[PDB]
Formats: sequence, structure tokens, C-alpha cells
Amino acid sequence: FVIGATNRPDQIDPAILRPGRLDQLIYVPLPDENARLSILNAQLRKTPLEPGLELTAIAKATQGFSGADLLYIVQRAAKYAIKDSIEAHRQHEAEDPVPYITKEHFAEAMKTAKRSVSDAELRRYEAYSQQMKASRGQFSNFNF
Amino acid sequence: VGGLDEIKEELKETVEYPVLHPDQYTKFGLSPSKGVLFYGPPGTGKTLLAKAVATEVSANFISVKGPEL
Amino acid sequence: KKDNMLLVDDAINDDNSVIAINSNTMDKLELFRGDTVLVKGKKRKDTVLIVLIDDELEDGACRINRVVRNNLRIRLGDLVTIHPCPDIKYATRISVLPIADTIEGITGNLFDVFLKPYFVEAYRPVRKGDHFVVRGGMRQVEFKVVDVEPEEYAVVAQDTIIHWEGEPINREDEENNMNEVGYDDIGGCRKQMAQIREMVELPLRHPQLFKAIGIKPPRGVLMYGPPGTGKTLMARAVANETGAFFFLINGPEVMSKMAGESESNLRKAFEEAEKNAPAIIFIDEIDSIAPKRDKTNGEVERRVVSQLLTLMDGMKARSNVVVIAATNRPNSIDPALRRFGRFDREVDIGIPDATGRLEVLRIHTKNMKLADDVDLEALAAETHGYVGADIASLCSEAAMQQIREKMDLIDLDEDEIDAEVLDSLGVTMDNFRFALGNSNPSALRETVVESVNVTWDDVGGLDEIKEELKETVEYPVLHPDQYTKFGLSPSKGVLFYGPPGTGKTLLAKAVATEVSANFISVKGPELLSMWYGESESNIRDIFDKARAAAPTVVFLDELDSIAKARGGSLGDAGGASDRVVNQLLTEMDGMNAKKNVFVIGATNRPDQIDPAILRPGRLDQLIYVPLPDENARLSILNAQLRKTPLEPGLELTAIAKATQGFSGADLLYIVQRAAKYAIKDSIEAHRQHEAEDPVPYITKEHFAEAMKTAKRSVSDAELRRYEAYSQQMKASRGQFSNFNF
Amino acid sequence: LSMWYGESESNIRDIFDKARAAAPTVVFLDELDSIAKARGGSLGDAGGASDRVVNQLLTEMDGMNAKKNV
Amino acid sequence: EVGYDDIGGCRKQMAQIREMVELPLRHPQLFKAIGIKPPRGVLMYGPPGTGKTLMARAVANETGAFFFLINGPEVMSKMAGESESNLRKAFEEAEKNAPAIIFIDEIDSIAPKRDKTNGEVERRVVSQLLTLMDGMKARSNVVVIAATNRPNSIDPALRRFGRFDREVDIGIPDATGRLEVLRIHTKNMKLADDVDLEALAAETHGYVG
Amino acid sequence: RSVSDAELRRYEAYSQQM
Ligand SMILES: Nc1ncnc2c1ncn2[C@@H]1O[C@H](COP(=O)(O)OP(=O)(O)O)[C@@H](O)[C@H]1O
Ligand SMILES: Nc1ncnc2c1ncn2[C@@H]1O[C@H](COP(=O)(O)OP(=O)(O)O)[C@@H](O)[C@H]1O
Ligand SMILES: Nc1ncnc2c1ncn2[C@@H]1O[C@H](COP(=O)(O)OP(=O)(O)O)[C@@H](O)[C@H]1O
Ligand SMILES: Nc1ncnc2c1ncn2[C@@H]1O[C@H](COP(=O)(O)OP(=O)(O)O)[C@@H](O)[C@H]1O
Ligand code: BEF
Ligand code: BEF
Ligand code: BEF
Ligand code: BEF
Ligand SMILES: [Mg+2]
Ligand SMILES: [Mg+2]
Ligand SMILES: [Mg+2]
Ligand SMILES: [Mg+2]
Repeated sequence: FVIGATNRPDQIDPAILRPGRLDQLIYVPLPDENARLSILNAQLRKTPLEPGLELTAIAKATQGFSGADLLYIVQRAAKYAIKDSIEAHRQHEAEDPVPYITKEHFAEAMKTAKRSVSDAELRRYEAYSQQMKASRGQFSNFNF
Repeated sequence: VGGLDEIKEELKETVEYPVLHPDQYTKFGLSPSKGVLFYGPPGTGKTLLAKAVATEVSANFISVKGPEL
Repeated sequence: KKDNMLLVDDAINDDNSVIAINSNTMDKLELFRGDTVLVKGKKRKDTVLIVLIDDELEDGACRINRVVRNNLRIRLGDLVTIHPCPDIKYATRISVLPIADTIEGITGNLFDVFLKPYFVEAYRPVRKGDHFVVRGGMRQVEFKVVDVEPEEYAVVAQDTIIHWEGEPINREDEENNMNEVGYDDIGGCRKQMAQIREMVELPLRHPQLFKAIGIKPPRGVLMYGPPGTGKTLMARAVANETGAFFFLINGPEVMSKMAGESESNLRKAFEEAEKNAPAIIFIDEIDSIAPKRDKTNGEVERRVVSQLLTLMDGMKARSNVVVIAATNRPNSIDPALRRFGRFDREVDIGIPDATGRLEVLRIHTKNMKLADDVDLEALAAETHGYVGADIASLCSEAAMQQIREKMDLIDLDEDEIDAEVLDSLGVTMDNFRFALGNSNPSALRETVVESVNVTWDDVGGLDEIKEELKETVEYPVLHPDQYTKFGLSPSKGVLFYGPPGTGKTLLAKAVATEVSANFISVKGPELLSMWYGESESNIRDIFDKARAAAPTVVFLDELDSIAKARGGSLGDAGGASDRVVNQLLTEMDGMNAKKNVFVIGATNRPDQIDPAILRPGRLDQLIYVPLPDENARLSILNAQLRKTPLEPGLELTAIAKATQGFSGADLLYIVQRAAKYAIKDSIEAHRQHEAEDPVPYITKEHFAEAMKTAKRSVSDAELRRYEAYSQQMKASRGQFSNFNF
Repeated sequence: LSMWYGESESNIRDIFDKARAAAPTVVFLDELDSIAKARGGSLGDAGGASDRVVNQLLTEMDGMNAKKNV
Repeated sequence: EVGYDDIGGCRKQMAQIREMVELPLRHPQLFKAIGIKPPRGVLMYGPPGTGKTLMARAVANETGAFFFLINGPEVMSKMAGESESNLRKAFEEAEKNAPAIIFIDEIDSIAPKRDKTNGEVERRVVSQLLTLMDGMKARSNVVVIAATNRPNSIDPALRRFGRFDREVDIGIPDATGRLEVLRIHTKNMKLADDVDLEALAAETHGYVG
Repeated sequence: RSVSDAELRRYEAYSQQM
């Protein structure tokens, strides 16, 4: 069972994409609003979170984002929480304060967050997918 | 691996079918499918799907980089 | 906790053969004032002494004089097991000898003077190997019990025959006896130590568990890992404490010039190890007698491999013997030799942790008179990528630095050194700090960065960039507990892009001077070669060396050079830049462990960079370092003029306000032109004053004549391109707002 | 310049190490029209080698070195 | 015969080598009072023509310890099992007689880093060196000294503590070092009375050794 | 489908040449 994971299917030889060697050409698209919520739930599985915090606004605000961008948002929120915790520790030593990630950490982490892929590469991937679907021409309900 | 439900289920069944039920495959008289290729935008879950295949599926895993060999 | 083990305490009773227990210890374990008890301490040594009720002792630890304490190889604050032995009985004869340096000067009857009154009517309980002390005649002599007739230990009743001889020795033998390496010197690899010690010790102490379970224990150890980790020390401790027969085999030691002699030597070695006793065979450096049987071209190597494979597992293979191997690379070994029965359990003695380095520091600094103010926790926390064998080099360098400091002020006295300075030497903390600043890990000795001297206060302006870089560098280094409590991986990558002459390389140098992590730096095309795949091998080796001695930070300079996007050439150059890009994308985020790999990238052309490497997980922080404003211009003018004499009436506000389009390199050019004009004026004034310090600082006139040829570096088109790229990166942040919940 | 992949950058690194090794030396970089060429983009192997030798000059003239006397 | 006063101009590396050569052999009382064994490995690298062989000759002629000289490729042979035997014979001859000093000149010819070459004999020689320099009862009162022109073509297991721990950098001298070299080499030639050496040392810049 | 359209053009050109 060979598995290929290539981020550019143009430079592949056309004799390897032939069935019998690599027949399952699975296109992994960008996540939508129902998949970004599950990605944010899976990435925040082993962390303490605020009971009033929801990820629906984070899934609805970002529309062209990716899992790496959501992981970057989560890591920036965790870095801001660690900075606030070490600031509270330094103030307590001068004179557990942060038990979970609050909403202000996410609101400050979602200010310097951008998408990874641009619009031209997404158009190139949709063009390759439509070329592969044009290779699936003359297909219908297929009554016998 | 958040999301990718149909891709995850199809990859998982394509791996686990000929290693658990070979009797139906020799009853139908056909060889199973072997390869699978993931392609798309970078940072989407291809290597994460490969790690999820490597960590818990009963088949032995041989990992190799591109220009490593 | 069985109350039969006690700690060593200072001695009240100054007698040699005695230990003091407390009365609440006597009822807790039945013993008496005359009872002779066997003390067994560390390093597999023993001694015999008289127990005596001591009120001050306090039941938990025992008082023993420095002589007993020495024979057991223990210190004040070490644990020992105590247990009584009345099986011992009065001696038939004894064999004591004076240590040479304790009798240099005198001669004659040592028996009548020292030994006779020392043993008389005390019937002391001595032991073989003991070194006792007798004070008399204005000196203290040290004898060592060399032999007794009634086994290892016996008593010296008046009828016992004391034999002393006079050919005394230098204490080379005493030093060797003290050194024997003990199991408690390889601290730092607990799981690998237990995995070796289990199959070494359990089928030798009691085999009833294996006789009841029916199965046979594994008889093969393969210790692989980085060089300088403790595999030879583990084999030496196994050879030194385990009482079975030992046989060490070097790698190219059996090889002989005769046809068929190396295999005969291996057969004779295995038959000698099997003939005597159930033994342990340590074959060191097995990469020279096992070249995988396929890549080699000779015949003697293949026959040695076949001899090992037949003699290790075949017909009547091994009768209760265990083989241990040690190697620096596990991959160049035959897979038939990496099989069960021959070499089955492969322990991985790898790079230690903070507590492992603290254990190595506490082990290596337990015999020296160190200090009263040196802590080892900060030394173990600031040491990051040491392989475990460089800690002894650190302590040796600190001791040599202290000795070199003590040798220069006070005179050396080359005929004979005065012994007053030997009692007060110590090892201070600044010696350890200088030894830490003047050393490196043994794996990163080939990619050492040259000693640049900059400071975080020498990089003016860019306060948000500096604090963000300091946060990104020093949060997973100083606080791993918060990151493992939140259960998330820290951000590692950062990219610097902007106009040239701004401070990206200066920020990289300020990182390379004073961060709490190791530094590995490369140039742009520096890791490229002319062969096929050698650039890939260089990339893989430098990333394995960066992730091995973690945490390190990698400065990938000129990402435009080392990484194109993909396939940009119409005619390819062999298809190598795409492979370099693919290997970079795989090593920065692939199927690895990702312990600590910080990637710093500084480029001045962000258009030719791969979007797959501009993606989070490899390089997420796209830090844009812009041109300085008025306040940043004033701070870089104050920072570039940090160490210089200046006029007190000098005002840099007009210089900061008049340029308004300059950069750090152009202001450095202005400062250098002013310094060159001041140097020319000083040379002219000195020549005038020597023909028939003239200037002690730089005046305003020098800056006024140096600011006549000042010109900007960047044009108005490259700045347009950089601001267009920044506006496109801000337009990638679309469909966003203040985001109030 | 050379035919192989990286030999021109190796020659640049070698001549700059020879310059900064026995310092002070002075280097006469002739024909910067031939060496630098102001990279831009040309979509070719000559443009790739020009970008590589320009970035090697950028990392050798002002890079992470001692910059004693060049 | 050359002495310690003929390598003028590299006094820092001279002191760094002279410490570990003289102080553990002259009086070991400080090392026995501190309870720390001294380092036993020298690796003199740098540009070709700096004075490493002259330093080896100086520490050979000055100290009263035994000096066994081992060249780079002189231990090699054609038979299988002879170069390792020559290295073992050299090490036992240096260990049996006295506390001695070994000078392995040109170690880059018997250390091909065990990864870029396909010959088994070179790997066997490197394994013999790694075993003889750090193993069971490895070194007793002996010390090895290396000298090579390139410092990167050596095995990292050979560039380790216990084998080669003090890698001194005998580099190019400054103007005072050129002044000392000009004053040392012109001590046996009656040249003139109206000649100076300060301007001769300050004129040149790239003259090494 | 397995093969693209340009590969068939190349194979037809080679079959017309040979
Ligand atoms: N669908 C996803 N669910 C959860 N995490 C994800 C997902 N996609 C990406 N990530 C996170 O971002 C990283 C990048 O994904 P990865 O598979 O390595 O990218 P690629 O497809 O380029 O090989 C993952 O390792 C993971 O940490
Ligand atoms: N984990 C460790 N604990 C204690 N000492 C160590 C450790 N690792 C290395 N050392 C020390 O490093 C020195 C050389 O190590 P050694 O065992 O001879 O080399 P290697 O690990 O290559 O087999 C010795 O002084 C040894 O005590
Ligand atoms: N922002 C700055 N702050 C302080 N000094 C600077 C700054 N920018 C440039 N300099 C000075 O000019 C030199 C050139 O900067 P450097 O980092 O080497 O170049 P670059 O900006 O191309 O990466 C620095 O070494 C320093 O002496
Ligand atoms: N630093 C130096 N000081 C004094 N003489 C030197 C120095 N370097 C070289 N020489 C002289 O140069 C000659 C060759 O130097 P040598 O020590 O053999 O160097 P190498 O073996 O590295 O080529 C000798 O005659 C030596 O006296
Ligand atoms: F496309 Be991913 F970065 F492997
Ligand atoms: F013997 Be060690 F691993 F160099
Ligand atoms: F490194 Be600089 F931007 F020239
Ligand atoms: F030429 Be020498 F060995 F540096
Ligand atoms: Mg991947
Ligand atoms: Mg070893
Ligand atoms: Mg730079
Ligand atoms: Mg020489």
C-alpha cells in the first residue's frame, strides 16, 4: 500500500497516476464552516477552555483559512495566555491566576492571523480538479 | 484529524479491507486496490492522515522522505 | 522502609573500630555494646565495627569516624546497610602494611610502637582491604590489612598473630581500589540502565522465577546512540560489580594476517568464555566486524560475519552466556545479527534531560572540594545540548581555569609547591560560567559560529519586533511546564523580510550572542554541492544535528537562494533545487518528533518564496521590518554612537528630522564618514604639532561636513514593491474586524 | 563561474575566505555587470546561478563573519 | 635542537599546551588536591605553516617524557589485520615504557569520518583508534597530540572529550607575533647595525609562519 | 480515465513518424 502526498500534482509522471499503481487520486479540499469547527474542536481537545467560549464565531469569521492557520491562532492564544500567566506570576512574586484561555486571548490572537494559500493557487487546484472531472466525461445516471 | 469524514472513512476501509477479509476477495476472484494519492493545498491534513494511519492501523509502516533515498 | 539501613553522620567516639547507634535503635534492632557488626556500603565494599549506645546519635543515621567512613567509600550524608555478623571469630593471623607516605622519615619497630598497643586487649574486628590509622610518635601512620587467615574478616584477640612487613608502597593500589566504577555513576538513563541490569542481574541472583515461568531470559544487548553517552561506562560497571566471568573483545582486535586466524581467535575467545563460568562477553565497536555482508567486497569480513552468526546462534550455540555490544551507528549491522537470540533487546541510551544532566553534574562533582556557593540546578538548566560526556569536560575546564588563576598570582615554586595554598583551592561560580561560555556540545563542533559581539541594547529601535522575537525564543525554553499543562506545541518559525540595510542580520547576530539556546548558522548557497544528493545529505545532516542537541535555533539566511518556489526554470539544471525545496519542506514539517527547531529566515525578496514554506508549522510569523521613523532613527543614532566620545552640545534631533528617508546602513555610513573626517583632522593636527590628544571627541563640524554626500540606499520603486507586498499581506487578512464576542 | 552546481559559489566562498583569512587584503571585483546583473527574474538556469552568486556575495561581504578587513 | 623559545608569537596556545604537558608531569599535587584528572588530548589545527610540528618538536625535546612519533599513512599496510596491529604495537610501546607523549601527525589521513568512504580498512583503523583512545583501561599516564591542516574531516567520535578535547587554534599572528618571528629567525645571522624589524613586521600582513 | 489528451497526440506523432 503506497501512499503519496504531493502538494503539486503537475510535476508527477502520467504513468504513475495510471490505475494499478496509484488509482485513488483523493483531492483534499479546503475546510468549510462545518469542518473548521471540528478542526478547532480536535485541536483544542487536551486543553482547559472557558465554559462560555464558543468556536462558532471563529469558524464563521474565517472562510479561506486552513488547519495550519487555525493551529497558528490556537498557538498565539496559548502564547498570550502564557505571557499573562508569567506576568501574573511576576506580579505575585513582587507583591494559579490564569486557569484557562479566556476570550480576550482569542480576540488578541485573531488580529495577526492570515490565510496560507492565496487565490491563484486555489484557482490552479480547482482547475486541476475540473480537468480531472473533464477526464470523467460522458457520465450520467447510467441506466442499463 | 478534524474533518475529512468521507476521505478518512474511504482511506481507512481501503487499508483495512484486504488485511482482515481475504476470503471475500478470493470468493469474488479479484485483487484489491493498492495505492492512494493525496493532493491539494499545503497544510490540510495529508501528513496528519499518514500519521493517523501509522499510529494505530495493524499494518506495518515504512516511512520514507522524498529525496532521502 | 526496613529500619536496617542508615545514613552516615559525624563521629563522637574517635576510636577506629567503632560505630554509634542510639538506644531507640537498639530496641528497634536487637544489638549490644560489645556486638561486632558488619557495615556494607557503596562500591561493593564492607567493614566491621563495634556498636555502642549513643544518646546524640538519633535513630535514623549512624556515627562513624572518618576511617570507617573511608573504607566504605562513603561520605557524611550517604546511606549504608548495617547488619550483624557473629559468625566471624578470633583471628589466626593478620597481614598489615604501612602506606609509604605515612612513614617517610622514620624507621624501626612499627609493631612495638604502633600496632602492639593499638590491637592490644581491644580484640578489634578488622577486615581485608581495611586501612586503619594509629597515632603515636608525633605522627599518624596508615596501615592496610592485606590478608587474614579466617576468611575476609576476623577479630584480633591477644592470641592472634600480627604480621607486619616493611617494604611500604606509594598508594597507586589504594587509588585503583577507590576508583572501581560503581552502578551509581551512570545516573541519567534510568530505563536503559534498568533494561540492561535486569537481564544482567536477575538470571544470576535467583533463577527460580525463570524456572517457574518456564521461558528463558533474553541474552543480548545492543547499546546504540550518539557517541559519548555512557555505553562503555555501563560495560565497565557491569564488569566491575557483577561477580561472573568477564571477557572484553575490541572491534579490530581478532583480525590477523593469516588466512583463517580471526575466526579461530573468535572461536577460542567464545570457548574460553564458555569454559570457565556463565560469563558476559562485551564485543565493543561491532561496526568493524559486521559490514552487512552485501556492501563489503572482501572475504575475511564475510567469514568473520559467518563465524559470529554461527557461533552466536546455531547448534549447541550458547550455554548460559550473554553477549553485550556497543556501537555508534546501528544501521551498518547485519539484520541477521540484529535478530532474536543474538542481539534482540536494543536499548537506546540517548540524549539526556535536565534531571539527567543534574544527575551527571552531581555525580562528577562529588569528589572535589567545590565551594559553598555553587549551585548545580542553574548549571543543569542552562546546559541544553550536551551529550552527557561534555559535562566532565566542563568541570575539568573549570578546575583547570581555577588552577591557572591560582598559579599566576601566587608564585609557582617550581622546586616544591607550598602546601598552604592546597588546603584552600575550591571551584568558584564564575569559573563554571567561563567554562560554560568557552565550550560547545561535541556534536556541533563542526558548525561553530564565529564569536560576534553585539547586544540587545546595540540594536536600536524595533522594540515590538525585539520583544516578539524574545518571546518566541525564550517561552518554550524557560517555561516548558505551562506548555505541557496547556497541552499545545509552541510556535517555532519566524521570517524577516524588508528593505536591505535594516537590521535583519543584526537581529540574527543579537540572537546568536545571548539567547538561551544553541545557534547553527548557514549562508544561502552554502549547503549546495556538485554531486547528486549531497546537498540533500547536507540538509538532512544539519537538521539532524539541529534537532539532536535540542534546543537550537537555525538561521536560514537567504531563503531566496536556498528555496525557489517550484520548477521556475524552463530548462532544468538536473532537477536539484526542487529536491532541496522538498527536503526543506519535509525537514521543517514532516514525519519527525519536532522537539525544538526554531527557523529564522532573513530575506530581501519575498516574491520568490514558496507558499508551502510561507505556511504555518514551518514559518508562520511573517515579521516585516520597516524603515525607521523619527524615534527609531534617534534610537539607532544613539545606539550606533554608544561607545564613542562626543561633544556635549551635540543634538541628534536635526539629523533625525532632516534625513526622513534614510536607513540604518546609511546612518552608519554617515557616522563612519564623520569618524573618518575626525581621524583625518587628528592626523593633520598631530602632524602639525609634531612638525612645529589634539581632538578628544567628534565635533558638530565633522558631522556637518560628513552629511554633504549622504544618499539614500533604497529607491522609490523597491519601497513601492515592499509596501505593495505588505498591503497584499494585509489584504489576505480580509473579512475581519475588531471581533468582539 | 563554473559548469557544475554550486562550484561558482564555492569559488566565491574560497576567494572570500582567502581575503578575510590573511587580512588586510583588498579585492578588485571587476565587471559587476557580469557578476551581479541585478537579478529580477529571468526564468532560467543562468538566472538561478546569478541569484545564487548574488546571494553568496551578499552573505560573504556583509554576513555572519568577523569582517576584519575586506 | 629547538626549545620552547622558538615559537614566539603564539604564546596563548603555547601556554594552553604547556599546561597540560608540564603540570600533570612536574608536580601532580594540585590535581591530586582538587581530585580532578587533567585533560589528555591536544588537537592543533589551523592554516598550513603555523608551527604545530615545531611545537611537537619543542615538547619532545624539552620534557623528559618518552616521545613516540606516529606519522599519518606510515601505519598502513596491504595485509588484512596489520594497520590495527601496528597501532596497537605503537600504543603498547608508548604505554609500557614510561608516562609518554604520543604525536599522531596528519590525523586526517586515518580518519575519513566513517561515512564518505567505502573501504573497510579505514573504518577498522578508525575503530581501533576509537577503542585504544577511549575504552576499558584506555590510557594510563599517556597523552596524544594531533596536528592537521583541515579540522572538519575528522570523526565526531574522535572530536570528543577523552580522545581530543582541547582543540587549540594555532592561527595567524598579529604584528607583535611577526616581530617575535623576525627577532627569533634573525638571531643567528649577523645582518647589520642600521636595520629595524618593527617596520618589517608592520609592512607585511599575510605572512603566516 | 488513465491517459490524457497530449500523450495521445505525442504517440500519434511518433506513429506517423515511424
Ligand atoms: N484537518 C486538520 N485537523 C487537525 N489539525 C490539522 C488539520 N490540517 C492541518 N492540521 C495541523 O496543521 C499541520 C499541517 O498539516 P500537515 O498534514 O502536516 O500538512 P500537509 O498537508 O502540508 O502535509 C498538522 O500537522 C496539524 O498540526
Ligand atoms: N551518562 C553519563 N553519566 C556519567 N558519566 C558519563 C555519562 N556519559 C558520559 N560520561 C562520562 O564521559 C566520559 C567518556 O564516556 P565513555 O563511556 O568513555 O564514552 P562513550 O559514552 O562514547 O562509550 C567518562 O568520563 C564518563 O564517565
Ligand atoms: N536598525 C538598526 N539598528 C542598529 N544598527 C543598524 C540597524 N540597521 C543597520 N544597522 C547597522 O548597519 C549594519 C548593517 O545591518 P545588517 O543587519 O548587517 O544588514 P541588513 O539589514 O541587510 O540585514 C549593522 O551591522 C549595524 O552596524
Ligand atoms: N609560528 C612559527 N614560529 C616560528 N617558526 C615557525 C612558525 N611557523 C613555522 N615556523 C618555521 O617554519 C618551518 C616549518 O614550520 P612547521 O612547524 O614544520 O610547520 P608545518 O608542519 O605546519 O608545515 C620550521 O623551520 C619552523 O621553524
Ligand atoms: F503540503 Be504540506 F506542507 F506537506
Ligand atoms: F564509545 Be562512545 F559511544 F564514543
Ligand atoms: F541582509 Be541585508 F538585508 F542586506
Ligand atoms: F603545515 Be602545518 F601542518 F600547519
Ligand atoms: Mg507533509
Ligand atoms: Mg565505547
Ligand atoms: Mg543579511
Ligand atoms: Mg606538520
